Amino acid sequence: APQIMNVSARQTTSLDGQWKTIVDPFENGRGMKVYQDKTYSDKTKLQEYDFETDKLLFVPGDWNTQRPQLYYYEGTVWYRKHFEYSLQPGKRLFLNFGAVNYEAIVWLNGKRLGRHIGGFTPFNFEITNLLKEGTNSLVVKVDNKRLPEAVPTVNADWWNFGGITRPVTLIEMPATYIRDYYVQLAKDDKNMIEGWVQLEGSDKEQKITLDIPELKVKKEVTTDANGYASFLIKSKPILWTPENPKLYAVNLASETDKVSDEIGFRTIRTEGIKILLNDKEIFCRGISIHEETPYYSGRAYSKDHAHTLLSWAKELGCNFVRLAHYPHNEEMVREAERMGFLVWSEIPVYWTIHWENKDTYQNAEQQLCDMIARDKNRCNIIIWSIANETPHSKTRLTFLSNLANKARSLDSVRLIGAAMEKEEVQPGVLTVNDPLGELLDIISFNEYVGWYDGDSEKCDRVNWTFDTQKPVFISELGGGALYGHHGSPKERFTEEYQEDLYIRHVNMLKRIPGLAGTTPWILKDFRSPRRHVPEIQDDFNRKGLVSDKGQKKKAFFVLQKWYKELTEAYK
Amino acid sequence: APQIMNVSARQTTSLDGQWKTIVDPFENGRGMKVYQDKTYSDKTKLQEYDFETDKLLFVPGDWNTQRPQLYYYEGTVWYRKHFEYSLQPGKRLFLNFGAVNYEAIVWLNGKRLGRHIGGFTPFNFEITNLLKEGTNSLVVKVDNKRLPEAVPTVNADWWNFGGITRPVTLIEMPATYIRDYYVQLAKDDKNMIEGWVQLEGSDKEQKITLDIPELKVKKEVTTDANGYASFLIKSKPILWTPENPKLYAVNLASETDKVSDEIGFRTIRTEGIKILLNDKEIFCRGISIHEETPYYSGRAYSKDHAHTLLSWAKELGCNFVRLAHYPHNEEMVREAERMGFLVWSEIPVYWTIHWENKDTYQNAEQQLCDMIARDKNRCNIIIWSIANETPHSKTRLTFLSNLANKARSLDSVRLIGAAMEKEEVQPGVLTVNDPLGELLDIISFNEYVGWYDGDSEKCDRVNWTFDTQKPVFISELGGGALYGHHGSPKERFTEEYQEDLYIRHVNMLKRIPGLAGTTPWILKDFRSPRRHVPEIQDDFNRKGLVSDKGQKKKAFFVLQKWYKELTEAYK
Amino acid sequence: APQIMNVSARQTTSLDGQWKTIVDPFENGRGMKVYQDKTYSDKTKLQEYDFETDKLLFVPGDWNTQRPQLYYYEGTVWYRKHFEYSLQPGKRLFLNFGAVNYEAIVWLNGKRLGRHIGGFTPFNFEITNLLKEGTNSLVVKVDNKRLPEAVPTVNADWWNFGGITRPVTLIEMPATYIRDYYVQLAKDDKNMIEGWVQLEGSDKEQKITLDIPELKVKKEVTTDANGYASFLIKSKPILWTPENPKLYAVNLASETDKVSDEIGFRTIRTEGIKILLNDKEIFCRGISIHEETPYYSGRAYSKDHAHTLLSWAKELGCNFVRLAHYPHNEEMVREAERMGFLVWSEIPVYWTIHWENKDTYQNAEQQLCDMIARDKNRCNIIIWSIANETPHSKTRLTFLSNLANKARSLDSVRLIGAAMEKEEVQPGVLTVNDPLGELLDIISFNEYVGWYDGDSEKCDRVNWTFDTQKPVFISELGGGALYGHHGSPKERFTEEYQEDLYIRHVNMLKRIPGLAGTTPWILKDFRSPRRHVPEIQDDFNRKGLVSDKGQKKKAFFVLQKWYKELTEAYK
Ligand SMILES: [Cl-]
Ligand SMILES: [Cl-]
Ligand SMILES: [Cl-]
Repeated sequence: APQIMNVSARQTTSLDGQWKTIVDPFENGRGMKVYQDKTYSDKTKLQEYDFETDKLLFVPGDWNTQRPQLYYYEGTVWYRKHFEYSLQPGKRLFLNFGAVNYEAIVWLNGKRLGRHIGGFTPFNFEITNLLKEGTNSLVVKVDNKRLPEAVPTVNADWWNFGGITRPVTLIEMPATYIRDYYVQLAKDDKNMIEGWVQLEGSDKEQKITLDIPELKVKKEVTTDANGYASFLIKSKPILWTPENPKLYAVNLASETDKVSDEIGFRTIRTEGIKILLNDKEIFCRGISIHEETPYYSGRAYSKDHAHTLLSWAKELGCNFVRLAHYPHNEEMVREAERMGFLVWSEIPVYWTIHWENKDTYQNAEQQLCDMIARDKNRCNIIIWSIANETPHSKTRLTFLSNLANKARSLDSVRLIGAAMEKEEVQPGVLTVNDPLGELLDIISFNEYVGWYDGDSEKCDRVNWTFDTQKPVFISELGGGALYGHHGSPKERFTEEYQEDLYIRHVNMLKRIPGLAGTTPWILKDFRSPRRHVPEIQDDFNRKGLVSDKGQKKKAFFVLQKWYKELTEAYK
Repeated sequence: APQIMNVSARQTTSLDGQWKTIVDPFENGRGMKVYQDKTYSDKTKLQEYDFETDKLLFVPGDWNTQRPQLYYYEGTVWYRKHFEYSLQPGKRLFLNFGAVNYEAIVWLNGKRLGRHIGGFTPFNFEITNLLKEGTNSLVVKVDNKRLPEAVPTVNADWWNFGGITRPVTLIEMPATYIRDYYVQLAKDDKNMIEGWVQLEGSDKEQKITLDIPELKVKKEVTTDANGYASFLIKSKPILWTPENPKLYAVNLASETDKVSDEIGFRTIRTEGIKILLNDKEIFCRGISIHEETPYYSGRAYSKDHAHTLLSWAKELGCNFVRLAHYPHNEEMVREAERMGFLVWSEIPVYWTIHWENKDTYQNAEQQLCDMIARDKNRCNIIIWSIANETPHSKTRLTFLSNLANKARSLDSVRLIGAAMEKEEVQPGVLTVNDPLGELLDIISFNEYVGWYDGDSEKCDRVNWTFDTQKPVFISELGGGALYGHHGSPKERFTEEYQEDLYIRHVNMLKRIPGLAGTTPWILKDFRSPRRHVPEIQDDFNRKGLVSDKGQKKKAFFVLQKWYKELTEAYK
Repeated sequence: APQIMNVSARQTTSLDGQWKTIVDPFENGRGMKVYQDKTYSDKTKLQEYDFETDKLLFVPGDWNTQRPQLYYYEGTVWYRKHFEYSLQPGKRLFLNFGAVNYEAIVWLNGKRLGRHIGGFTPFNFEITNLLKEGTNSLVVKVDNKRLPEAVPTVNADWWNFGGITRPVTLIEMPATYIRDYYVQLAKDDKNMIEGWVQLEGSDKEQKITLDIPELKVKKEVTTDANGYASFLIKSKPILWTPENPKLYAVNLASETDKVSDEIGFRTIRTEGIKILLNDKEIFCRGISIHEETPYYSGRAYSKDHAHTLLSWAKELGCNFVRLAHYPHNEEMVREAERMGFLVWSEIPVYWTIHWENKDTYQNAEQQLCDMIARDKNRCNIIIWSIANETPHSKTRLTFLSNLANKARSLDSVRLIGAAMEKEEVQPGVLTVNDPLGELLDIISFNEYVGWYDGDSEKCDRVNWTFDTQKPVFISELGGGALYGHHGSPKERFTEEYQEDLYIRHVNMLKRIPGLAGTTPWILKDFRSPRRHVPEIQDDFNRKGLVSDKGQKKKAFFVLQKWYKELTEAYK
């Protein structure tokens, strides 16, 4: 039931494929005990369901793009899977869900394992003692009803993709296993590897060896009664960069378990309005990215999906991606780490969260913890964001301030951010005035001058100034356009309007003092039921620089041109 | 109207996006002259269509996966596109269709440009003198009715994907332009580049400059009165291989036109049962691949699509891909060329082709000519296949003989293949007995021992022998399975059966004298209305080693293992 | 295989409900022997279909309105039904199809029963000796591909509704049964009932009694060695009329069988330009009706369907319906008989019929024979029509003259009609000029003045003369409109235009010398793939006076008003 670090490198067996399903909008399945998964063999008795003859859905996947009737579906779908597994005595078996949106209730062989809320973070159950011989029955009640107190809350600008959205994996473990570990450079120490290891089980006091063969590193330690051990190691690794995304093969071995990983090393810090990566000043040439596939625009989960998306970001000129608006699948983070993209990773705290609801806060904090705990060894991540645009208020400040201090205590290294409230200093001069800023390492905010705030011309008469000398990071900007839709640059939603907007907006950004990063909104058109223009939007946010079919809009080459200049300037 | 070489390198403007469409099963559109594209604004007259207010389809793409109503649709859809273009006087403008299945009839501003048959080859129309100031109207009537005399014919094991399936591109040329050019190693000569160039237009007698700057080549030639010029260039390029897919930047310039290309150089030849790449004996560790996308299983067209599929082929351990069953989009061939995959490229000729029909022959020969003309500079292509499985009749031999002679006349370097007829030499011993073999450079054939011919263990009881010392290429083998469906290795359509099949089949392949290549069927499950098993096939051929959802079945790793052995053996 | 008379009055058992299906667009089911209906239980064998786990369709019903994917589907669907039946020895069992469009091939328990062409006439197979104990398997291959030589041919102005479109029925008969019978008035004789009865089986020589209690009739005859007997009977029944639709209960009983029927009696003839029902001059206040259902616009088949449509025609003031464009289901003719509607019944012989194809003729003639044989006892039918609008050629006239003489040779009583070619006498004066008229009892034709031929105004300046003194019947007229679409009376497709057209058109009809009937086109909007105006037609012919959703358009009341006047005028 605790998180398991580096699931992919464990003894895994997939449960993915096609599973039997029941759509249950009035939610009578639980009263019916469908989790019992009784095949309706004996028709002399009355039963009013049968997985065995019902329809299939692909797992993993959102359900919305799989059937027209599920396009808008908000409610419960029951999923059922049969599997066999042979577990030698002593060994332990865990069931790992990469993600289920929004609520998951899980049974095995008729017995309730538990419940999970939060649609973008993984969770585990131990089924060691519940596994049986022959056919085991897994039933997952999935629900994506939008709730005011949930995180995200009811309204938000992206499709409500329900389903088992990331792979489902069985993980076999020794009776005492390496559950969690940390291996990174010490804060601001290009010469010191710091880390810890955490065992889980009964034999909690074992010798541990960390092997980094390429660095010729081989340190043995011994865990305490709590199963824990820490270490400092002197060493001078080749430091990871976007241009050379060096990763090291890292091997852990206890007396009962072993696991391999691929980990990179870098320092990251601010220095005035400078972001310094391995002591070198960098610009974050970024683009924002929803977790949505090219071409068919369902929920992304695979390395193929990540590579297509990031290959567009590479052509665009980015060294950086903002993964909005929630923790993405781990394949996305890993692929960016390998290809050489810095990452901004964030939770879906977004607008009118219920700031005074203690359950809401513990949900948000749990997502923050799970996100950081899964990816704390991914050196390409340099910013955690705890919130997008939020309304100013005392209870909002308290909520977000608790999240920020929590993040920094889980990870003393990476920068902490959050969309700050904008203010007008004087006609045509904007700034940022947020008391939360003291707990953040950067000044970051969204702005849509030229799209929501005036026409494209207004970019030419807006300037920015700041009362604190922290690096300025604009995390959203831009405007919409339909690929292949052409007209005057004065006509909204044409490629030509978007192009003119980006030409003027780039000039505005060039005047901003302290600017250290931009992640325009957005890489690729994505589904949103808030966008109603027929034939232009058709329930897509059209602010992509690339169409949902992967076609580069005119504005794409404006930003690419600027990123080339920034690449040369920061070389 | 003639083919244009290297379209992507020209001064191009995309016409892709979403187009207005009219579905017209009874084909009355031509009678009401919908090609006139009259917006129905004056409602005091009777008109019975209106593009302006009708529905959209994405271009490019099959229509089948775009709307449930078009999933099975066979018949006519009308597509309409408005565009503006400012053509400097004297310049010329061409309209390029990457592919349209099956018949395209095209109008511009109400005037018929022409007609094209064949669903997988590009075609052009000059529109220089039909272009208007202001809005231009392009109307395409696309029909995918299956015709007995067509190539392919009514029966085929893949989906009848209709529509404008590859990009639509406007191409601007100077009044006299470089239309076609050939640049490759002379046959079996690592030290001689040979080729030719063909200009189109009035100023046809011109001096041309071919630069390969990295090679320090700068050849100058003058075209004759027909605009043609050939040349021989002494040079020793680094030779393209799957391991080192070296390409050279090649710049052609006329007095008025210029075009750049990326071309590689290699020699390919047979020597007994050996295939020699740059004089080194190689094994073609291949896989077959349909032109169908991952995940949503529409018609593939993009570099994205190609990269995803080829990356699976890379992980499988292949140095070789067979692109079935027709010429694929150009992005697939270019990406295999850049990534290092040898290519087998073929035309949709198979069993029930109308061998006696001269129009069918001319169709098939025209598709062959266009295939070679488009890709003659792609050094990764080493085999042209003119036919899959075909009946053994005098008319078929005559038909395929003429195609084989035609291919060799067009391309003296690459190898020519065609699926040959098998027969039994004695119980448990197979060979091929095909009179066409004299005109082919390899002995190739399909065989499904263990799936169609017996159960998996029949592989253990079958051996092969050949009366001719030519390299043996098995261009299809395998069996079906549904990812996530498990059971006894004796149960068909389980991953276990397919894994057991590949184990024993690999062992059979290891006993075949003269085996030099294999392209199992197939990389990814693909659509086929002949595959009716519910919940297992659901109108997909299931012989992929990868599911249509990117998931590697157990058998994928059996073949991977063997390919890894073959890599080391031939290194 | 012979037709059976009055099927619903027999010992019937329904096979309707939901049947397993396989959509088979490439037609490999036959080669796969899908007609063997082998459940795919033993997965150690390779099979590529499974009825038992496939999807369902409703029978009876077109498939097109049942699934989005089948809306446009033209091709083969396999239907399977399981059933049990205990046939006591000596008794006989027939399988009856009300209609299947277009071609049906039928198997029982793996054995081919036969094949049927023509989508609108019933057909039978005797299954007495092929029935087995336990489960019986009925497999039906249904195909609606449009064929150039078919009847109807490739394009017609109504939807290509495929499937088992009318009920399927098992019929148990005695060893010798009453197969067919005729009971009507002799030609032009209110005082003589003529008839015959036809037995089937070995015991052909039998005594038979024709009981008509309400007439105190009780005639006994004895059949010859061929099972036939004719008879004449003096009687003075009450004569059926639209106003008093009097039907008599009729009972036939043989030594071993008996059947009951409901039959009316009437005389029909022409006298100059007059149509005389029961020697009384009448006007046919008609409306044309396609066999398509209210609200969901599927293929109609039930008494419910017929009653709804006929109730609309009742409200319109009609005493007469044209059932287009083919023989309708039997419920529709019987419900028209009971409610008091004269009927025009026709076969789908239209413009582009292959006049020179002997198979085409045989097909049309079988459909005509089957039409008349089924309904020869329905006294409300007064007109058989052998063609709609057909081109004037010598082969067309030979074709239709044979049908007309075949029709008259089968029915000495009812009138024969056909759409005759119009002609312009002078500017503003039309007539009919057709050599076929010499063989028709009426001058019938279609005319669309004010819709296809001019604006509504043109009706005010068009007049009609006729070279022969036969009753003039306008079998189509009208124009389109969308219910709830309003505008100027000059704007096409508004209710107002259609209202103004009917006002002026009716005033034209009032000027026509010899006019004796009108069946405007049409009662209810109906599906047609020829009708492309978005948001107005959306693949519906909009010429209905009632929307497809049962809503009465303004023009409905214009025609109702005229029909009121005609009702009073013909008292
Ligand atoms: Cl937008
Ligand atoms: Cl298969
Ligand atoms: Cl209409």
